[PDB]
Amino acid sequence: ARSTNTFNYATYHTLDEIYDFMDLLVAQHPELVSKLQIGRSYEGRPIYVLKFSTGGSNRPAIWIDLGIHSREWITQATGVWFAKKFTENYGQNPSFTAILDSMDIFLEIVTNPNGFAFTHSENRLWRKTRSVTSSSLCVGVDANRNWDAGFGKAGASSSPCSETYHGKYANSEVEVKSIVDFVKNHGNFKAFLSIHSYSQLLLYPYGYTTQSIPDKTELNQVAKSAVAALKSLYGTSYKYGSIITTIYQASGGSIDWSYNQGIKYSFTFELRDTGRYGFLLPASQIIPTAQETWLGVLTIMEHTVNN
Ligand SMILES: NS(=O)(=O)N[C@@H](Cc1ccccc1)C(=O)O
Ligand SMILES: [Zn+2]
Repeated sequence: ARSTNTFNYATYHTLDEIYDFMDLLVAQHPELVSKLQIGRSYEGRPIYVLKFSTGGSNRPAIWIDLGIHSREWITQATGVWFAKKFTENYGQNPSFTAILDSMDIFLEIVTNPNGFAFTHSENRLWRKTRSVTSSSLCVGVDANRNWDAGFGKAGASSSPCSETYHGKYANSEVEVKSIVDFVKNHGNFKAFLSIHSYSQLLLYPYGYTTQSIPDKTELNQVAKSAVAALKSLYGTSYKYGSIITTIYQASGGSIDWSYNQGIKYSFTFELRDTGRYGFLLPASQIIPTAQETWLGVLTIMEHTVNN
């Protein structure tokens, strides 16, 4: 509570505790991390992004977002751990140090604030945002079906009450448009990673079309390598491939959008587990999950800095 060194990484936290955590981290490592507000959620909560940088002018960057689907608590928890990990490994780990000396990292721990708060107060399994639709009593949009990539096509629902409702139009959700604007304004992102749970998968584009991306071979080899590194810690087995061939057809997904923007290294991680606990993964698995997931993300970052 007092410093990031006394913060309990082995338990799930509320929105306010995570937000306070951000201010403690920035105050402890002002020369490495800064807090940016890229917008406000539907219910007015600020949307924060942590920027890790050793300097430079608009250096190529890595984007990482967690919790777009609020009920996937393991993601926001892994995000908090990542933030701390960055500050601890810079100057200690040769590989990660090399990356931060040439690239910036943007981390969005709570991509869907309103949904997260709701999972703490009313429905632990809430998935969508909390926006209100005109002609319906149902609330929320699936933020991972709201991006401008095959928007409205098969793999999403036009029903406001559906768990996979895509919304009135692409980027209708302020939580999504805030990211879209920031990334387009930045113009120099080289990697885009969106974290989810569960089922243990590493996926690349596309989800809305059966068409194969032109960088299929390279991304597949990168995924294979990332999966091998992640498995080395506790033996956690991951499967990998394109969204549509590995899990199911899904339209309006974020990495399909990022890839079509020219960001070649676009991947989505579906963390632990495989169904035993699902979204209600025990707090005792937070650290081990984050630790192994780190090796997988580091692997992708390494390939990016050199390519
Ligand atoms: N967390 S999940 O169980 O919702 N699965 C994800 C899979 C997914 C990930 C990235 C783009 C399209 C689809 C989903 O948004 O449906
Ligand atoms: Zn999800």
